[PDB]
Amino acid sequence: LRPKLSEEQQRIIAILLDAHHKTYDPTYSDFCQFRPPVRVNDGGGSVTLELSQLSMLPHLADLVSYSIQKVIGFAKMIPGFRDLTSEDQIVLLKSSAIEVIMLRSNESFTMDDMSWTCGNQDYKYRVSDVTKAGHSLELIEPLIKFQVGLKKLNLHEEEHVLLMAICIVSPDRPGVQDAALIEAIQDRLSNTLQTYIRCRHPPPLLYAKMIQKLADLRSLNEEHSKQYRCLSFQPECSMKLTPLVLEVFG
Ligand SMILES: CCC(CC)(c1ccc(CC[C@H](O)C(C)(C)C)c(C)c1)c1ccc(OC[C@@H](O)CCC(=O)O)c(C)c1
Repeated sequence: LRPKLSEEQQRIIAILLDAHHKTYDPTYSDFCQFRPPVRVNDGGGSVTLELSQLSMLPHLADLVSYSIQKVIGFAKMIPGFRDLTSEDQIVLLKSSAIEVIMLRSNESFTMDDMSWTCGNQDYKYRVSDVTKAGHSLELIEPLIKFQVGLKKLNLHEEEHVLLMAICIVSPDRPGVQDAALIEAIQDRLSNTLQTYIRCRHPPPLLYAKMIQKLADLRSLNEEHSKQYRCLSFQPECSMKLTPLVLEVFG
């Protein structure tokens, strides 16, 4: 059966598209405001050198912090998110932050060269930049695998916004209180997505592939958290971060 999108589901799609359009700048016009990228000699990707310099960390922390602000803005516009308690809203935002960042970064990701192209060459990010921020291959390899896999799905903007919203409003996050209300909000979103795929996505399993991407995001989140922990041990690392990054990850 291919039921039609209800007027409510059409309203949800319109709200989420409008939310993304208001919170995502496809021109990357604010990037010149961040602390500048620094790309030092590190041809070998030396762990000792990367930790001593953390050359790309001030820029990447400003980029992530900026992205988190946009995610907070987007989440506030998800139908039903404001009905949740502010304690639950915060638990959901903190727990999903890195996952939504990985999802939203897909829009600038390019399979042409496996980079995130954000305007000029200074804002063309690669694997080597994440290593320059003190991260290891245990995070980077699955991260690129994820970007390619997601890119290959060729999601409609409607599916992309629905996927980010479903990611945020997850009832299975540690510390949530009203899991039942969260699940009801997510089910409303999930039903919209499944109905949308069946009636709007032309052929040539997409919903199941999008659900697997959410499971892939949990693993990446766990790996990122382990790496953030190592990075936090580096003396004076907090100066290279932001108050928002320190709260979300620390
Ligand atoms: C450079 C790659 C990547 C990929 C997800 C990234 C960047 C940095 C890191 C280290 C993070 C560190 O562990 C800590 C927490 C700061 C300490 C990692 C692991 C991946 C990245 C690329 C582009 C990005 O955004 C482009 C657009 O979407 C931005 C506009 C908008 O979102 O609205 C963002 C957000 C991130």
